[PDB]
Amino acid sequence: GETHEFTAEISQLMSLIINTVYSNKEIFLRELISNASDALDKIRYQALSDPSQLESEPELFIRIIPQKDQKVLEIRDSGIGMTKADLVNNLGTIAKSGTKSFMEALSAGADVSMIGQFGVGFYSLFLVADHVQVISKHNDDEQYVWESNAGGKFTVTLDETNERLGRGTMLRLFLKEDQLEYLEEKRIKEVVKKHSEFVAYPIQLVVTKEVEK
Ligand SMILES: CC1(C)CC(=O)c2c(C(F)(F)F)nn(-c3ccc(C(N)=O)c(N[C@H]4CC[C@H](O)CC4)c3)c2C1
Repeated sequence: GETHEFTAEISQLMSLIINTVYSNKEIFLRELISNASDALDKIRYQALSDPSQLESEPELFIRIIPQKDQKVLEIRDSGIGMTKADLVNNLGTIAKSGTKSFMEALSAGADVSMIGQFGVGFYSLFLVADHVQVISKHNDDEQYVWESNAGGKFTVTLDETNERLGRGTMLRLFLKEDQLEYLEEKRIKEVVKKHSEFVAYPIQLVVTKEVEK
């Protein structure tokens, strides 16, 4: 049940995004699907040389699950997944190398929407969410949960409370009260159709409806 501290660049970064009055917040969703697609690219690459890598979850998919009652939006994929080392280290130093670059770009006039070219698009989720849990399962490890309140610290804990993923990652975004449109099927459909034409993988949406009886 370990606590860790964000680097000063990432804490700076998270503070910008969570407090930004940036209007086009729907790009948060394009960015998380791009993280997902890359993770699926990666297991697909490995499974080419070692097809047993897919046995943990033979289906390759992205899945969006609005949880209206909890005001949480979940984003799941069957990509490579992340080990405990990956989560504790926030993927290491090379992955976040562009954080300062990106922040310098924003000072010069850049659109928050180019965050993904600096390799840190994950943190765009704080445009719409004030809290996040990241559940992940890598073939080389057990299942873990990373969690952040958008503060200086985050936690990583062995996963003994969530559905088994088999392989891959699920994000649960605790939506800011001004962003609940993104629990809506129509809104979610608008945004995926807009920004995700060239994602090679099926993008599934899970919508809960009452049976008129
Ligand atoms: C570790 C984090 C909790 C905090 C973090 O810092 C971070 C970042 C970073 F900013 F570093 F780029 N990116 N990022 C993230 C978030 C979802 C995923 C996915 N849905 O799989 C992901 N996939 C990578 C995993 C590694 C493989 O090489 C390729 C596929 C990465 C995270 C999640």
